[PDB]
Amino acid sequence: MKVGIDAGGTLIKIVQEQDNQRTFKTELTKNIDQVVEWLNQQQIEKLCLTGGNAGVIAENINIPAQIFVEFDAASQGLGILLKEQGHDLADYIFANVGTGTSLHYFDGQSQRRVGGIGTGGGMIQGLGYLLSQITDYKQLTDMAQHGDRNTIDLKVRHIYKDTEPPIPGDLTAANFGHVLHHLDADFTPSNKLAAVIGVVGEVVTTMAITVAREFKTENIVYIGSSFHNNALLRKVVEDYTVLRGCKPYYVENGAFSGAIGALYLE
Amino acid sequence: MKVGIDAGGTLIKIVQEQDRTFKTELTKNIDQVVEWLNQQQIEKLCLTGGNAGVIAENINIPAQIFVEFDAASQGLGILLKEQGHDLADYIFANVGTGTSLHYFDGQSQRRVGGIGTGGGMIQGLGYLLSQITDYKQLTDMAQHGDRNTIDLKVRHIYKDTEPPIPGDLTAANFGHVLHHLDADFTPSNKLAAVIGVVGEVVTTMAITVAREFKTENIVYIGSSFHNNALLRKVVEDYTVLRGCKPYYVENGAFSGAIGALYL
Ligand SMILES: Nc1ncnc2c1ncn2[C@@H]1O[C@H](COP(=O)(O)OP(=O)(O)O)[C@@H](O)[C@H]1O
Ligand SMILES: Nc1ncnc2c1ncn2[C@@H]1O[C@H](COP(=O)(O)OP(=O)(O)O)[C@@H](O)[C@H]1O
Ligand SMILES: COCCCCCNC(=O)CCNC(=O)[C@H](O)C(C)(C)C
Ligand SMILES: COCCCCCNC(=O)CCNC(=O)[C@H](O)C(C)(C)C
Repeated sequence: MKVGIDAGGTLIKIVQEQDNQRTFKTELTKNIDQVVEWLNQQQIEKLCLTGGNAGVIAENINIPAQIFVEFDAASQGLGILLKEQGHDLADYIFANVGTGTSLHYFDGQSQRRVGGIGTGGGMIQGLGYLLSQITDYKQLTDMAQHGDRNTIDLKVRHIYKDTEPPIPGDLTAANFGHVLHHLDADFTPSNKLAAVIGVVGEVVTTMAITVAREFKTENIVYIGSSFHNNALLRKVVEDYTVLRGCKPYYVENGAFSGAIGALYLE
Repeated sequence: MKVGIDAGGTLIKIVQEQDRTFKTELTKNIDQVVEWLNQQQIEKLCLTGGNAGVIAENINIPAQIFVEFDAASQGLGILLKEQGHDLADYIFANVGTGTSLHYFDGQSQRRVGGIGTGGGMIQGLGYLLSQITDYKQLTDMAQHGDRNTIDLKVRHIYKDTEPPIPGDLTAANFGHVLHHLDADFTPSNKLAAVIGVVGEVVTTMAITVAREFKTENIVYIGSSFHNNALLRKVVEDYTVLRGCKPYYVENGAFSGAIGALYL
């Protein structure tokens, strides 16, 4: 058994490999203690680590472990999964949408971090909590799928009324920009949660299409756990990427890219 | 008397020249602006922005209408020169109800992006997190707010481990909320975090296109800065951290109204 772990701020991603049979496992970072305990019981041929909490794991385990930088690990695991799933992309931006978001340009051989932003999954949970008092992730994200953004968000055509706008009128002009025109409306947790995701989705995508243009690629690969159980977040990201003339790609087990990469390095 | 008006989604910016007067009125009160205009003797009336059409239809005199991007660019160059800046090139980030970003190459401008994180989000999300609707009050309240229990930093995730980017960077806006559920989230802290996120998104976008178009100059404008020192500081600090020069402009929010006049 060989093992790769991407110990992030919110989720611990574990890949076990055994005779080319692969296991994909998630555990909360909150429960890192139980991950360490599990590890100490196992017969492990090779253990590779990455992410911010790799150190916490490495210190509390009884066996050696190689530790890799998460940007390189994610890039390598993602290329392994892109190949396996029939994509041969000469180059691409990838947007690792986790607790926060890191953006990368892969030129065909290697990656470079070209930006990042703190709009990501951690904001969906945290701001989500402030607007709804829901702490359970599944519940939070389910509820948001049932949401309407029209009373909350302001569109380019809302500002330009009956004039020809100088950019497409369906574009979001101001996230939460309509709230003050609907104070005679009672803002439901679904609507509000849909608008949190709405803004997170549009910020990530905008950043991604911008660096796609800068590094002269049309391919944008979206990964990270922020997409699990959140179809609304995919749709927002997908629709807008397309609107901007770029190809969006999701990846089966994209959130484990870092755990896989750690396995297939050095 | 000549008049330029930038009728935005939230604020109507009026410049009167009689030779300069700078006046603001709420877009909600556009009716009173139209009434004021119909009483006046105006040699030339130039209009720009989204609500220009609403004004133009309800007035009882002619009016040239310009596209806001070209107007803002022209007015801003006038103000830059007047205030002693000779910038060969620059990004400008018009931070209004929403945010539009531009690259000025020394002779003309081009829109290189935009985002819906801006002043409208400060007000709107601000309202949702505090039930304050008054802008002055909302922004005053945010000013000494503390973000540390709300935002998550690179070093919080890389707890005792060398991070691969600077550890003081915000990693996740609102990303700490779930680690402080025992804590009272006060309206100031929460409002400081709204502005925090809006400031960091605008700046990130602006420094990114600054790099792309190989300029180190970033000029920030729009009314979103008025009575919000915290929003300037967040934007300013991070721009500097990224190796770019931030610039604010006296009456930068009127750039569009001025530009309409001189086109
Ligand atoms: N089971 C879950 N519990 C909490 N968050 C989840 C879960 N599944 C998906 N998420 C979302 O994914 C995010 C974590 O993404 P991930 O890419 O694993 O980031 P990190 O590597 O920083 O832990 C969370 O902030 C949340 O939005
Ligand atoms: N007196 C005010 N009333 C309402 N909003 C204000 C005021 N002063 C500043 N603001 C802020 O300015 C933003 C509008 O910026 P502005 O550049 O005037 O854009 P627009 O052209 O879309 O009206 C508002 O969204 C709000 O954040
Ligand atoms: C003081 O903060 C200035 C604003 C910084 C905002 C930009 N922040 C970032 O680029 C970090 C975003 N987050 C990430 O990249 C990821 O969550 C990691 C795990 C930190 C890599
Ligand atoms: C359907 O949603 C599209 C995703 C949001 C895309 C980006 N939004 C924008 O570029 C609009 C930002 N707003 C602005 O530039 C200004 O407020 C104007 C006045 C509308 C020009």
